[PDB]
Amino acid sequence: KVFGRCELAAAMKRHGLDNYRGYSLGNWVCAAKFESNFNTQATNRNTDGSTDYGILQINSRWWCNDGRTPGSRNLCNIPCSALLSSDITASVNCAKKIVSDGNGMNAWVAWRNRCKGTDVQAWIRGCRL
Ligand SMILES: [Cl-]
Ligand code: NA
Repeated sequence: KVFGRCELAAAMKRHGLDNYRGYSLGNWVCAAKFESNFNTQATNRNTDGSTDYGILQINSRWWCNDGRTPGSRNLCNIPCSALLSSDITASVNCAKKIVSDGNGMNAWVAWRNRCKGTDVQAWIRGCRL
């Protein structure tokens, strides 16, 4: 599913991401934009042979089982394919573990490089939330 900006903001607020660990809704939408272009089906292979999955490009090296990343953890205890669903529940719950693990939203390179220190509130401007 390819979300609208405001549709995704609204889906994310309902799943408890608005200000989760001090990160305003704008941050999560900005990261989804540059990670996946708001496409739940987004996949990308890493140089190490791990794969990034879904709206927030969650990595098979640490977070999900794709059965092809040797010596990887499944710290969200899910198949990576659950992260590609039009239901973002599995992606949101897993992102809550990731942003709690000590590095906050710096775990997402696109956030660090494209969202951090920008006006992120711009990403939810005009949305009915
Ligand atoms: Cl933090
Ligand atoms: Na894994």
